[PDB]
Amino acid sequence: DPDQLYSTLKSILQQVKSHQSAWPFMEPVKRTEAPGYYEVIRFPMDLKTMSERLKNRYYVSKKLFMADLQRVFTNCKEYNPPESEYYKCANILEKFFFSKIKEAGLID
Ligand SMILES: CC(=O)Nc1ccc2c(C)cc(=O)n(C)c2c1
Repeated sequence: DPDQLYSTLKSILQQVKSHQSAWPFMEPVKRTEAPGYYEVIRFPMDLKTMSERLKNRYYVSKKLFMADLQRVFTNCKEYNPPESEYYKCANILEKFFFSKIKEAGLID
């Protein structure tokens, strides 16, 4: 039951991470890549941090997992213009994310 949730979330997270549009979101944004990012974005989130959180048994609920992954997308859209490649990646990966949640039957 806890380990079923873990398995499902691990599968979903791995699939999201393998996706071609995930490349902007794999690790914390580097100051070198985005100087002043960390003055703007108060709650940074990325897929590596999520992987660690998962391994650390933080995601005891679907809600917690969804909030972290959604934050990845909302940070991107707050920071970047709509026609930037980063914003485009976010919406493509978000579509994929939601298909994977639905496919899994993942529910509260
Ligand atoms: C690996 C990589 O190029 N990551 C980057 C670099 C720059 C940005 C910038 C500039 C914005 C942003 O939202 N993300 C997610 C980035 C990710």
